Amino acid sequence: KEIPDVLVDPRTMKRYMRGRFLGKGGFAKCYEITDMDTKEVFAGKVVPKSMLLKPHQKEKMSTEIAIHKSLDNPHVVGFHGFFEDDDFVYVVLEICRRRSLLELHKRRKAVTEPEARYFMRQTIQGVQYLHNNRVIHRDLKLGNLFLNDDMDVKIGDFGLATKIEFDGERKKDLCGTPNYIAPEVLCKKGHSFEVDIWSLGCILYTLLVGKPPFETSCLKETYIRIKKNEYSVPRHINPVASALIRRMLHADPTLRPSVAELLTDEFFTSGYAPMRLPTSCLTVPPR
Ligand SMILES: Cc1cc(NC(=O)/N=c2/[nH]cc(CCNc3cc(Nc4nc[nH]n4)ncn3)s2)c(C(F)(F)F)o1
Repeated sequence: KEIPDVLVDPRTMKRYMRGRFLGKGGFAKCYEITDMDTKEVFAGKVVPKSMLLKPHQKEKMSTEIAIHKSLDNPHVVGFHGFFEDDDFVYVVLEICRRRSLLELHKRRKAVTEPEARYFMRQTIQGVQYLHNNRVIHRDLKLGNLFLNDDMDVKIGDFGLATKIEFDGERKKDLCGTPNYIAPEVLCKKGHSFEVDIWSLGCILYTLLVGKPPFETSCLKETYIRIKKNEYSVPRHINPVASALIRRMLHADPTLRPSVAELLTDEFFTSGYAPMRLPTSCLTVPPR
């Protein structure tokens, strides 16, 4: 099963040139694809049909596509259409040439406070859009906060995302394991929007501290920490930032801030918050 050099779609009839390998993940292998007619560049995911054999698996993908397709926001990875042949399912996405915030984190460790403000602010703006459109991401993590050439955060990977249709709805079934799971999801207690705030709490912690708040070698232990709400923000951290984190990681989902409330927090309003970040931030702190 060799992947074709040119990717044509039966519907829209646009010919995509497959270029440089961008990376892989699970069953999918991503490539830089160029539209041969306009020269517009996209990220094309090529997933073999032998990976989507179960109708159960094809259900998770078709739910994901529907949620992602409907999104249009400068802080969410674009979904520019999907198609297939007799071997592969092709997904055309917005290009993010600067890897994810995870790669930044592993190279940088604890980032400077102004950078956290920048990254979180853009991430929250994206999450607000999702929430306003009744979408819960459910799997927010550093590896899903993509960066483009302009160091702009783009939220992606909606494989665990769900839509709510009525007020006060509480989701119970989750098909898959998130990275920073909220306590209510572990205890099958029923969950809504506030699980995304929890994840963001972990994200901010991780950026500022340099290590995840519930990081352990053992997985079983990690879940205990989450359930018991066992974590400590080092005393070194700004009181204002540590205050925000503690609220964002409240055991009670209803005592966590809402998305709208995050932007107006003292953490974003008091200290220095840059509007742009250089690509140097991938490797070294900004001078
Ligand atoms: C198997 C699968 C996954 C999936 N979803 C999905 O890819 N979602 C995304 N959200 C954001 C993404 C950012 C892609 N953009 C990039 C990626 C990149 N490199 C890279 N990405 C993974 N590996 N290497 N380099 C540059 N830009 S991909 C679906 C669908 F759409 F069918 F439901 O199926």
